[PDB]
Amino acid sequence: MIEIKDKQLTGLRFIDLFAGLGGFRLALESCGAECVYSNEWDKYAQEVYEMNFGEKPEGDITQVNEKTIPDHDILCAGFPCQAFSISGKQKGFEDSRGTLFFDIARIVREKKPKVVFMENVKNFASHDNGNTLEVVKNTMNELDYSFHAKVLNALDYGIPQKRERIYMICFRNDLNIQNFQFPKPFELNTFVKDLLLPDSEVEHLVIDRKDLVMTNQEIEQTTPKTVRLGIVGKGGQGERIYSTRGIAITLSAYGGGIFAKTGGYLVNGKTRKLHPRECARVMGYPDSYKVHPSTSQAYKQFGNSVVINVLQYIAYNIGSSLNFKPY
DNA sequence: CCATGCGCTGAC
DNA sequence: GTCAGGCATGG
Ligand SMILES: Nc1ncnc2c1ncn2[C@@H]1O[C@H](CSCC[C@H](N)C(=O)O)[C@@H](O)[C@H]1O
Repeated sequence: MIEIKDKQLTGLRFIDLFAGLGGFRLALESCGAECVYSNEWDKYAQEVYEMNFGEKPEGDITQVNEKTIPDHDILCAGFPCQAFSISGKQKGFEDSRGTLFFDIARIVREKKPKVVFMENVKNFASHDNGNTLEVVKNTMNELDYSFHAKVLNALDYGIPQKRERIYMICFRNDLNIQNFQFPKPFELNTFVKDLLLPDSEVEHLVIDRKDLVMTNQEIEQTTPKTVRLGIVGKGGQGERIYSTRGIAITLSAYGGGIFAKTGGYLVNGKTRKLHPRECARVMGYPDSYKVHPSTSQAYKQFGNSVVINVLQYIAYNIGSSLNFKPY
């Protein structure tokens, strides 16, 4: 994550729904905002959140009376994406994990925050012939919000990961916000190799498969793209090896393969998974952030999470818009 | 709970 | 054709 000198969101209150690791919290707090409520139902996510922020999020949002939620200015929600991902069944709103947006809508209707700030997978914009996104837009419009949606790739915002997500920013109509812009992409100057731990700290992550097939030469020149170097097995998910001189493939939460959740990388002549701290860095988490004691849960958590830096630029622009109030 | 081989998908 | 992006089942 980056340093934010001008605290655009000072004095504003936010809630952290589907909190996970608290990526939205780190991003908005860096812009000066104050968290007043958090909600997350996974036992291990609750633990890591408490380890980092000192508080246990409330559980199952579907059973929370929306009237009990504190007054707030910005509602944040990176809501579940399994039902919308191209790696899943794409049942969408028909999936029990696919109806959480309607809980967001229920809370917005009651609490009427200035801003609603949501994140999901890129496929959310395409799913069901665009109807899924249109449902969200229309729901927010019906609640008297404007709707701004764009897919952003983390590699365009200083983080070496291909991670294309949809970001949906909504302003209450009475605020007359007409100048919200998504942040402009800029040149990437950091690559996977720049975020790696020393070899001595990751020896246990080395995998030596005799069915490794190298399909492409290692590169010496860094590049802002994924660079496949080889495969093991049949080369499905988690069975693909990439160059550290490129960017990381997207981290996953429920993924498998021998290099599960992180993918495999060529490091000093050997192939290995990423360490959870390398996952944190690939998601823009600061080294001060405390990783969950279970490595399996840590990988799941980072796989579900948000890239802090992207959220910081967006949050800064939300604040920039709210603050422009000429006579 | 933790581990891993898929077996498809959207987008080229 | 290519490549990046959760489910099922094993224990
Ligand atoms: N009914 C529910 N109540 C509370 N949390 C829920 C929920 N259904 C799913 N979730 C949680 O919603 C999260 C979506 S992933 C969100 C990750 C978060 N943005 C971060 O910064 O890490 C998951 O952690 C999942 O456990």
